[PDB]
Amino acid sequence: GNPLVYLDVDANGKPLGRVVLELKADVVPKTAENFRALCTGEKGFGYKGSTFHRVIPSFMCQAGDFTNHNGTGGKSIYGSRFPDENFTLKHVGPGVLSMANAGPNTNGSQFFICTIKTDWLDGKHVVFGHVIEGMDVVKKIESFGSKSGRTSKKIVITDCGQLS
Ligand SMILES: Nc1cccc2cccnc12
Ligand SMILES: Nc1cccc2cccnc12
Repeated sequence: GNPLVYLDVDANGKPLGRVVLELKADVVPKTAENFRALCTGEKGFGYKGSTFHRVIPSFMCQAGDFTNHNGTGGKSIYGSRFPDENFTLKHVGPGVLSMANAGPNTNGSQFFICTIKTDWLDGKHVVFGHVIEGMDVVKKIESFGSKSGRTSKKIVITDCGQLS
């Protein structure tokens, strides 16, 4: 079936717990595969040791810039960027996993987990999964955000990988 992957997250050197994500490879196989391999680190790079750099309460938690660590960077397993696979999955509510981008067809490695229904991103951001377990951790991360997106704690993906 669809891969299950995990992110173990620290805030200020203290463990918050684990976020488990289902990657909808059945709908967006290319997008799912990229995120899966970046969790395992099997291509020589990935999410391990990178941060949630932009968090906005009542909106979303963003991460995945493992090259520049500031929201300008990241890269995919295919190359620096890859196309929007489709917009079939919708931003239906809290727990939705979606690709951050800098406009059409600029997917790399940055992603976000929604804390509300972000329906206005439908057709603009590629949704590729959702939170199976660990919304409690996501709400903690959300609480360390701000209006500007600047985080009030240093939030780090200490470990990540594939469960199935
Ligand atoms: N099937 C699901 C279970 C729990 C949360 C979800 C969030 C978005 C899409 N699907 C979801
Ligand atoms: N892939 C990306 C996602 C979100 C923001 C970005 C900003 C600059 C370059 N790439 C970006």
